[PDB]
Amino acid sequence: MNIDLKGKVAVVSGGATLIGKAVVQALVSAGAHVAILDIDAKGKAIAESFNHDVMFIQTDLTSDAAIQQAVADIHQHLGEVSYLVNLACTYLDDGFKSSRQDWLQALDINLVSTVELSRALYNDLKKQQGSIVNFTSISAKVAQTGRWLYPVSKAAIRQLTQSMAMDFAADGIRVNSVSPGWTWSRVIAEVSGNNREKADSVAADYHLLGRLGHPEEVANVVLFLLSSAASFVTGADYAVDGGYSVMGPEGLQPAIPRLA
Amino acid sequence: MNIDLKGKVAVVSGGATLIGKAVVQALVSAGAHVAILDIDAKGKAIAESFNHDVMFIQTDLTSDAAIQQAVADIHQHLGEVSYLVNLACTYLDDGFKSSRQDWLQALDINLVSTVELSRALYNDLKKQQGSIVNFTSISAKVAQTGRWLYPVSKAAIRQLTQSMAMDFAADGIRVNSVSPGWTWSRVIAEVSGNNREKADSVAADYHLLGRLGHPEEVANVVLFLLSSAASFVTGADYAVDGGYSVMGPEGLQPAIPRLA
Amino acid sequence: MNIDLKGKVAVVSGGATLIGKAVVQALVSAGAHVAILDIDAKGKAIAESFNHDVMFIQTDLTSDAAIQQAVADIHQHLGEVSYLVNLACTYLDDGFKSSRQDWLQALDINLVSTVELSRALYNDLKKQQGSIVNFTSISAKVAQTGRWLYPVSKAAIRQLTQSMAMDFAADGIRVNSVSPGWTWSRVIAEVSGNNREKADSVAADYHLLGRLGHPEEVANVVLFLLSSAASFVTGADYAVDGGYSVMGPEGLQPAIPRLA
Amino acid sequence: MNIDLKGKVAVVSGGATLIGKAVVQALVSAGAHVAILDIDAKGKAIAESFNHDVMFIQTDLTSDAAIQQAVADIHQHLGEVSYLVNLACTYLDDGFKSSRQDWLQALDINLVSTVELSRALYNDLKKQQGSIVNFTSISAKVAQTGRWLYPVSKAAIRQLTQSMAMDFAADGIRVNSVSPGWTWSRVIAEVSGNNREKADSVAADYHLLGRLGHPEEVANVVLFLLSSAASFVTGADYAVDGGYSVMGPEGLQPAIPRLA
Repeated sequence: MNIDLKGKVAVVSGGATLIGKAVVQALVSAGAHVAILDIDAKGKAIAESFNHDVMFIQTDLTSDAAIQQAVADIHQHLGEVSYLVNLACTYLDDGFKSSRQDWLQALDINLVSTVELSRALYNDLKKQQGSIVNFTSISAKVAQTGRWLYPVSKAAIRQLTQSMAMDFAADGIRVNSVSPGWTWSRVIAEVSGNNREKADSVAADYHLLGRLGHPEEVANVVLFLLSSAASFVTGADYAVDGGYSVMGPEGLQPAIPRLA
Repeated sequence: MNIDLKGKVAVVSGGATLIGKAVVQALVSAGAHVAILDIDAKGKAIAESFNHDVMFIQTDLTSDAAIQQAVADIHQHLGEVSYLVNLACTYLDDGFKSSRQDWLQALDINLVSTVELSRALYNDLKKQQGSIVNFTSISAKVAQTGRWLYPVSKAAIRQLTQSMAMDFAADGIRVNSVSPGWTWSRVIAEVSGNNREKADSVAADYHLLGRLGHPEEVANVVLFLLSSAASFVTGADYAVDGGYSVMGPEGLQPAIPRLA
Repeated sequence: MNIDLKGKVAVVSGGATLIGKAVVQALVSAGAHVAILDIDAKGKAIAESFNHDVMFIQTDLTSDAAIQQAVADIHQHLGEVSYLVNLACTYLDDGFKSSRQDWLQALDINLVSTVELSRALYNDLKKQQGSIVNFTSISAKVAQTGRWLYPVSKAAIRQLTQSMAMDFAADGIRVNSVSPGWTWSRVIAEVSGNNREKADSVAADYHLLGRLGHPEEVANVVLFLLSSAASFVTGADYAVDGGYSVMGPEGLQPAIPRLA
Repeated sequence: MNIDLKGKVAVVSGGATLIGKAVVQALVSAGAHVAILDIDAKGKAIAESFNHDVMFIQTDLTSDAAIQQAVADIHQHLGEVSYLVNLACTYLDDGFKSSRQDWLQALDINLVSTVELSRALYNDLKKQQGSIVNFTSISAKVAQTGRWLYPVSKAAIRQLTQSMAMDFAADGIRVNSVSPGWTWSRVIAEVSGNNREKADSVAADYHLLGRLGHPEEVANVVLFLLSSAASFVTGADYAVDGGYSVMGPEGLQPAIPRLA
């Protein structure tokens, strides 16, 4: 995976997550400069890890003014943007117990802000004829007990990816989505006791490949779709879930024998 | 389609539309008492045609107080609710031009309000072990130039229908969705000059059956899902689109010959 | 579910199964005459159960001559056909171990014969402007360990339903598919020891409604799609799986807590 | 797209097509040795252009003996196989007019032969822990007037890809599918008069990116899935259709204004 994006500028919302950092590292390795937009303060340490190749701009993407200031800062230090990876999300989700206020807050963060960040960067993507990668999930294709806000948000991102692709094609902009499964996480690393081999064995029941996915494995699909190798890929959903989405409630274990 | 729902009470949000009116008539014909919830005043005339079996309650479903008051009125005049048909929607939609405020307004009406209305009626549906029918569209499965808010909202309804089905199954409540195509509407009647055969001639290009759908044809599918005949149907999306969703950009005309 | 199909003639392939008999009973109750085409000899006892309302014709649907003779017999005793329910299938399936010969045999029975039976009856369905119901499964939407031939066959039936719908619409024929989950079976009844409550509890892990589906519940969806109430439904897949297809490998039980 | 597959051996059925040729070049450029299997003699000229790195073996994949002989020749000249790209297909397709014999012939070539070729190479892929790429189409997700056999065959390939992924995962083999749209082909070049801009002008109505896809653009997606960058991708369908599959019968043009 030795893609060349020398001189290009990329924007990565929600870059403080393990997936985010892997996407940032993948872009830097390809020669691109990256601007990390996030509300989490740990993004600053990630940006400093790459020195002048990556910049961190703490941004509340629900604030239109914060987005305009972030794009102004990107223009001042880095330049015109070619790639946008919308990875920002909230895990505010209590299913039926979540309130109307929680719903609108989660939708604003997970969905509406993706439109505003794309709009603030549109003239850049139009001039650069760039590409956009949004993030769906296996939760956008299936129901999970007790989780409403994030699955519905991700199912909405999936449709937004298609409508953006259609209405952005005239300007030469490609828009796709990436659908990962269970990926090694900061939250999983803490609840597991930083025990990967046990967390992998728990995940084996839901992934044909028998483990959690690595952030790097997700980042590879993001870079491919951003690169010109995917020059005829737009509006598509690229699954990187180790086979999660090919299975149903029976999993990968036989079910008929239980009847006897 | 001679189902018996005598004595059962149904609630139909967005009942002032042609679809709503057909669903109301279908339920009344089946012996049910109906409460019409809508922000449009044309619902008042619809309820009066059925005398004491149908009630109209002008309701802004984005107002929690309005929902509580609407359920209180249903309790006083009709009683415990068995069926909820979530048909309320807004067509506030300017594609990419729609603002952040427009996004949240459309999501509040189309999606979040469905949750609050379901929550206010949940104890009724649980005691009656009723069924819920949400409304998706052909727009939830495909992209349409210049239309973002309504397609994305309906794509979100599809996932909400699945998560509602899962978390409501334990209480014996079935939740499904209906996906219609181009159906004869008030808006089509005005742009058409109340010319149905002319509007049918345009829609033939997008429906295998060569016309717009009738509101009654949609209501038939709604009534089936509400009835006990659909007793093993939950979490499903039932298409009533005259073949719209089996086609792609080529339509129903050959395309290869055009290359010669 | 009190549909009126008085005087109409229906054809039910594979009518010897429990689903088949329920579909036959549903049609008779609606006033239709039914011809059961099947290779199983137990269909004769089913036909005699309805006396002159149902006729049995032992037919090897892989034999073109057998199909022509069956349609000739239907014309002699019953008349012009209005409804065709393609329920015939084989469970010849050993996954990767199944041979090329097994593959072509299963595809011929499950898929190709559906085309020939439809072709032999086409002029009837064209004159009567009838409807066709094919049978998919939850296995057409998901992978099941050790089962290749039947899932692939059913996934192919799903596409065939769409292509038939498109190319049959000009003649006023509607074509749809029905996708059931685990339904109480002859095979399940024997391996379970005719113990339904235990078989239901095993199936609860894969169906939101917590049991196997009843053949009658599947038959209701078949009759609806055949009837004129579904007059704007063509090319659609109507799920009657109790919520099986909304779930993934996590089922309906929490999965995050296992990580701790 | 600078992947290193030095020393690895790949097999490409149906390698005489433009897609096949692009996939062969992509693999050779990545350092792999390639065996071209095809019934078309034009594959012989393709292999000779790469000298000793690419081999051509004229093979009727419906003949079990031909497959065993083809694997024997691969073993003698190149060695153990790591990658299998199932691209062989037939366009024998007359829609409803196709006969039972035509159906089984098309299914044998398009679908069943993929199983036999995979079975003959399985021990290689298991020892090498390789990956398999099957070919679906935009025709597997939508109906096209007058075309049954190829759309249904490809819809069956999609499910086979999922069941292969599940039952091959235990052995470390990844299986995915690629779904292209209208791609520049030999057949299009002949009806087009070898006029690409004219063929592009027709395809713009069905692809958001306004042209036919290049064979290389499809090959890029095939190469990614074969490579270790897709190490958490199994059982997925990767669309490379220029936005074809996000559209419905309305295409990318507004349709509501037509009603006025």
